[PDB]
Amino acid sequence: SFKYESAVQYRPAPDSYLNPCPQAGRIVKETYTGINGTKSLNVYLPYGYDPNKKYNIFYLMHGGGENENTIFSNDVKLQNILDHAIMNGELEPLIVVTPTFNGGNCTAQNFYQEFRQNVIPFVESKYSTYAESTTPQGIAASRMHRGFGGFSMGGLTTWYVMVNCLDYVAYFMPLSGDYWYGNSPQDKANSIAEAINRSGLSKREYFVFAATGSEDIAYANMNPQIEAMKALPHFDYTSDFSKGNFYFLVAPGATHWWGYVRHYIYDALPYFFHELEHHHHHH
Repeated sequence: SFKYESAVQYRPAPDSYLNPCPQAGRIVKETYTGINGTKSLNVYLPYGYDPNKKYNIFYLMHGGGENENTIFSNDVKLQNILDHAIMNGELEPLIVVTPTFNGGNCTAQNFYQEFRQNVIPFVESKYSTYAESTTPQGIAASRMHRGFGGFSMGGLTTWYVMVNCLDYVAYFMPLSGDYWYGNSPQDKANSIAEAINRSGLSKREYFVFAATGSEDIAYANMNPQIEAMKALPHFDYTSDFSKGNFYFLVAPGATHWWGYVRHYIYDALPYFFHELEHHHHHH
């Protein structure tokens, strides 16, 4: 049963978590048409998915050179970790979506546009999230139960959906990717602060759990950005999201590889979606 820690440490999922779990969530390959043409994504539904219940939803972006199938492929096997963690009660059941920034005019930088207009309404009109409808209003009203994250170029994607979709998304998990908007870490932090100001949101209404490896080249640009963000009044640094809203997990020895990054998700995802949640839980 999950309890917040104030400075959670890196810990890989046990080796057994990388093998198939008997209580396997169903993975559905979807195809949809949006502002970047016809594209696909995968939807992980938790074991025992019941469409007359409401589930948190976490959108997760691949890295450069990858696609919408990568994260659930033999090269990553994230679904096995998800399955084991949900079965063991470490992670509350949720829907995980793996889209792609490939195709048409789409890029890692501009993906948030298609995310808002096409991806959310397509996925969340078919599956049971906290969105009662998929109008802009219905999506905004369910933002506390929606998360976005991604690795490398997908980490960059994450920062851009953050600055552009605070109205729709409350939880962010940028993994090994920095925000490429500014000529200094202060410019970066200030852009995020301005986005938060514009949104009108309180510090209890958005959460960032960033992560990388101590030997991942992304650290070089992430770390200065994180330090600059720490100095903003908009962020209270701690992994205990009952108290604050910002943390940066750095895994000792880990390099730029999904073999490690999948474990950051195992560590970080259980921290999401408890603030203003609809269940009666003690964390």
